[PDB]
Amino acid sequence: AQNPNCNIMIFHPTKEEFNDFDKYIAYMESQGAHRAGLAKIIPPKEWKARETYDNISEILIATPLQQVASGRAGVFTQYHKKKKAMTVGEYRHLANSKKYQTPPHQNFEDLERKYWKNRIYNSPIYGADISGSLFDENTKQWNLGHLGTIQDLLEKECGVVIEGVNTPYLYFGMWKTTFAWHTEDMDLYSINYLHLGEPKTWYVVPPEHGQRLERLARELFPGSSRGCGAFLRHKVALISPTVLKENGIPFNRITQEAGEFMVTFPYGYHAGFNHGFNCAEAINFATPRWIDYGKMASQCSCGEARVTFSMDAFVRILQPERYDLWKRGQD
Ligand SMILES: O=C(O)CNC(=O)C(=O)O
Ligand SMILES: [Mg+2]
Ligand code: NI
Ligand SMILES: [Zn+2]
Repeated sequence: AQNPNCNIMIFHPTKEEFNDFDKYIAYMESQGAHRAGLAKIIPPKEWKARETYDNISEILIATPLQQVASGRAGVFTQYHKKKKAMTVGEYRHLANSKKYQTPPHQNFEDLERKYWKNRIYNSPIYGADISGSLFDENTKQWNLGHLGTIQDLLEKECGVVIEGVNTPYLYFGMWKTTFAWHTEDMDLYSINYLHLGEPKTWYVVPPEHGQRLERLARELFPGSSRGCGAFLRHKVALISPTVLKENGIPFNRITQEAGEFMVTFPYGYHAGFNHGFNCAEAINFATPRWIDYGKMASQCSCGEARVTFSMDAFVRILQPERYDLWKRGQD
């Protein structure tokens, strides 16, 4: 079995190997990359996403989200308070202000220590979940707006044509902005490109051990767990590396820098934080190997998770027994 310890693998494809996206994902899996739940891909030196980032300041962040924490430093939830619209130039100035800017630090490990010590005492503002793309239309390799769609993959594997679309999303971050522990909708893959700015630190649980994280989460968030049998779908719970280690939960960590891709694999729980002002692009995708994960994915039906239009067909076709309950939670 390749990668039996489930380490995060880093890949350096050549420009030739960068042509065929599906083929390279399959290659990484042949080497055991998916066992970690997360892989890093460093593009060949010849590649670029676009020419420059000098002209992005007029993008609008219609609903910036202030991420307010509750709990203790290593075990907390966050809620999202909606703020007034602002441009990317305005948001960048805010991120760099004395109130929000990254503190002085020695290295990534020192900043990680500071994050986990102090995160709860601040409420950073995240420009998350903005439909759009920063890839140039002329970029032919690993362009996240030109990937094969998940509806086409389902149709190719299973023969059923379905409605829905699959487009990317932009994320503008600042120091301490946080993504809570989650797997993707329908336990899909994700791919995330860090276009510019400061790093993003990731934590990940191997897919074969995801249920260990779920059991800990039920213990640590006992009210939330009574409320919903899949409350990590709400995407609000944080647990620190120290608490994971105290409870024997297998996990790994890595820091993504500008110009690098990360891939999350089906049922790979992940969480993390941004180091300072940055911009990432991400999208979900599928492969043949996903279909069995999609069929078995948990679902939230309590009302909280509320998701896109395109998840309806995935539940309907892959999980017909669960469909009526899930759709009620949508309504
Ligand atoms: O960057 C973020 O805030 C969150 N991203 C992801 O969870 C992802 O790419 O799968
Ligand atoms: Mg602009
Ligand atoms: Ni994700
Ligand atoms: Zn729920």
